[PDB]
Amino acid sequence: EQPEPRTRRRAYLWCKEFLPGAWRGLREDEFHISVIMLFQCSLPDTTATLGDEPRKVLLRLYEAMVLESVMFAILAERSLGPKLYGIFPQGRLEQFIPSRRLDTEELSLPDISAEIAEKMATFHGMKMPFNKEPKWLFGTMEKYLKEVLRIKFTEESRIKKLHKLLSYNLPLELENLRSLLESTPSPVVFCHNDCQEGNILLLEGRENSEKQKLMLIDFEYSSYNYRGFDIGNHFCEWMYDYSYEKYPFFRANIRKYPTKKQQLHFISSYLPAFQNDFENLSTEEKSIIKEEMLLEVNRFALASHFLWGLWSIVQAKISSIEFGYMDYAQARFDAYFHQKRKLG
Ligand SMILES: [Cl-]
Repeated sequence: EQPEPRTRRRAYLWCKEFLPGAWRGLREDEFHISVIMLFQCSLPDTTATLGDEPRKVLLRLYEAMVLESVMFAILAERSLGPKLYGIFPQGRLEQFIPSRRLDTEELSLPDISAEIAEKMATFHGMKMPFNKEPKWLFGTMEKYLKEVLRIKFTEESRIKKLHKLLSYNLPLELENLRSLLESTPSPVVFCHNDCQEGNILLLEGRENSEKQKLMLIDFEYSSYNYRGFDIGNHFCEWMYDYSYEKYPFFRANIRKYPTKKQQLHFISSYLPAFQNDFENLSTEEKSIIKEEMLLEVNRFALASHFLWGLWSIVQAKISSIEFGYMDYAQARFDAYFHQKRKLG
């Protein structure tokens, strides 16, 4: 798919002035761009590279803007994210990573899950120049609840759906969750906050490799937060498939939440990646750490339900993307109460 000519010529100008070598001398008629909002920009196959410039790039078109840009640049410097080739008011030129997204069902593959754990442990070792107070989680939940209390739907169906969600007394329930998570030690670390299959790239040519085949992307929500949240949110995503092509445009299956065995496999890979010499501790000390972490992560998974449930109600009101947001909200709240119950 070709972009609008206006943006083709803007994209041409950005690539020509921000990228080195063959790009600097490129004529407009030689420029290739296609829509992946995201575009692949590329040199002609018959133009040789002059040095080490990329033959192709990703063009992403868009206080918080400052923070997102600094974060992306730092993760790029550290080789945790795609390289950053250009930044400008309207967007960014990034490294194009040959890859595909993971599907929901691949998250449980033991090699995949072990790698995700390792990649997340590395992310959580990142020092960033951002507020270290973990106020994102309840701050965001409080902010969405405020909106949800005042939503009025006009459509018959949505009015009824909102009434049911509201009948739980969400303000009181949020405070119950706050109290549970307050009594629950979890280190504050730099979190991805959205580690779903959609944001994990499987790297082309590396599919046959045991350990180095993924990259985490999409740092929109990344902030300092309870480590429990990041892992618990990830576990929750085992239950949700968003590639369903008919309404509501997702499928939920509570039965696909990782078993304690699967959770143990994941954290047995997280822990030594986070703590270099974890493997030298007494079996019962590793056991104790693992037991206490699993209780931590499953309590914080309740916050994943609550937060994304609240987020989905707000989106029902304000979004124009086609997705069964009210139904999704109900699925998340259904899982919140189900898991609250099994936990006790
Ligand atoms: Cl174990």
